[PDB]
Amino acid sequence: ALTNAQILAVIDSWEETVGQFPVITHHVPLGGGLQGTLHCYEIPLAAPYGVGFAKNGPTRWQYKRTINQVVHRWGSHTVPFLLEPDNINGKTCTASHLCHNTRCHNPLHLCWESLDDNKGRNWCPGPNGGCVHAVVCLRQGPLYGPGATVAGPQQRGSHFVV
Amino acid sequence: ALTNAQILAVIDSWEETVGQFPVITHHVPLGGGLQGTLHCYEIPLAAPYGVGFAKNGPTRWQYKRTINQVVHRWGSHTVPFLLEPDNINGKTCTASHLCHNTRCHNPLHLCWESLDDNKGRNWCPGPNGGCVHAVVCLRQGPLYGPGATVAGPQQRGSHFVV
DNA sequence: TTGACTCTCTTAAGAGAGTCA
DNA sequence: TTGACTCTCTTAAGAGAGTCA
Ligand SMILES: [Mg+2]
Ligand SMILES: [Mg+2]
Ligand SMILES: [Zn+2]
Ligand SMILES: [Zn+2]
Ligand SMILES: [Zn+2]
Ligand SMILES: [Zn+2]
Repeated sequence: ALTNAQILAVIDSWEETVGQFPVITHHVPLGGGLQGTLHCYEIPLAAPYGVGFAKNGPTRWQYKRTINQVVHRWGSHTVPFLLEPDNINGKTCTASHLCHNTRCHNPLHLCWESLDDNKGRNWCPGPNGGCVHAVVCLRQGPLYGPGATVAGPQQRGSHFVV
Repeated sequence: ALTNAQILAVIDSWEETVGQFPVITHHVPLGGGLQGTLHCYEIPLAAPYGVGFAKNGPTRWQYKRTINQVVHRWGSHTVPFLLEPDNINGKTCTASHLCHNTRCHNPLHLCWESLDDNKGRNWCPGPNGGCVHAVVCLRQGPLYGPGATVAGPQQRGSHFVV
């Protein structure tokens, strides 16, 4: 809600609840042929999810609190960043999963960045494979690799140059 | 259904027409601090675009030919790939700009791959910066770099470990 | 047969808000 | 007040199809 104290209280209540979510160990590629371990705090698959939480989509949740007798509601991963600018360079800031695990609500696995930066981590080589993200990746992106291109650039005639 | 010969004739007429689009020389990052040059064949900003071409969206076009009294229409960048499989690993194939220049219709700047592979090229370090795409990038992706993350992973209490 | 417009849809990373009990 | 559902929207890489003369 409006006050800084109220916002800090929301963040603190969210942290306490998410901190009681099951902790699931995930072994992940780091790049460079190395492996690491992440501890994700995973929201349950079905209700009940935890105090203040409700599912608005297959992998979307919201956090809700009643403050000045009115309901305030946020996307469930946005709560750690309520005191941060909500835009950057005119682009909306989004909660971005460094662990590439939507159910995870561990704030140590989240950052706050443009949707383009967010998406791009899917292809990052990872913290031991050449990640250049200033806020470093925790793992190699799940889509990193050679791809599966069906056909490359080609022409039948002689009209084009690269 | 169109025969192989008919499809080849469509590809040939498309190439003939695109080969008359204005050819624009662009200097581009290749990765590794090297610069290179790409020659894009750019569809005009407004009508007329060229024989067979029409705009269906701000940066979307279609190619249309009438064969034996039947109107056939294709996405304007899909025509080079009409003799290729239209799916791979259960995913639809998409025309993918290696030059990242949507108006360009140079078939030497296009490949045919899943939408995920297509998107991921936006963040690739480039052919001289570590590209691992099996069908190699022509340039560093426009969104490659450290990013502009507003806030990194953080907690107020001690409920979490990474 | 052709040009120049019109409309909505797909995907996978993300969102806001309303209806009930 | 809190929980458990419902709906549609945003973005930027991509699509299909209709109307009229
Ligand atoms: Mg993400
Ligand atoms: Mg592309
Ligand atoms: Zn996690
Ligand atoms: Zn990274
Ligand atoms: Zn081009
Ligand atoms: Zn590449």
